[PDB]
Amino acid sequence: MAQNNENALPDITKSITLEAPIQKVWETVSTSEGIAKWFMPNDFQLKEGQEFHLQSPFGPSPCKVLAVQAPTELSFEWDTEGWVVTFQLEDLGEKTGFTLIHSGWKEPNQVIGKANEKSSVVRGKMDGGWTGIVNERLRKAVEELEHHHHHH
Repeated sequence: MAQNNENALPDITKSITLEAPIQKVWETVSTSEGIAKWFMPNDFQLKEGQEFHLQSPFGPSPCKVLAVQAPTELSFEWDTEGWVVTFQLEDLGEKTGFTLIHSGWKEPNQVIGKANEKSSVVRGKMDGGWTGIVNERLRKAVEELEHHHHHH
């Protein structure tokens, strides 16, 4: 499959300024499924070298955090793909400067591992939709403006 690292998704960085305090991003990135909401259906918990799955019985190896640091650094690898997806946060009692990293090691020109198909396309997913999600929604989850644009 993949013994050596050929490509995977090339180190993907997405940058946005979250006009928020570190604490709301805290709620939004290295945290419970609130971060998962923009990322992908999960109950991420800021854990290190753990295994976590959307159920009490984890079953096999689900997801595992490489390293986690209170809205400063988040690194964890998601489910089936070998992506060491990392979140980089700037603490300002001021607003929060967000640098997002989606990276992973030991995959070919094929993706991280059922991430989509091509390692290139998956980085492309982040290359458009990830500013939508992180640049627009990470600022949204930490702040947004409207949630139900008409009625609820």
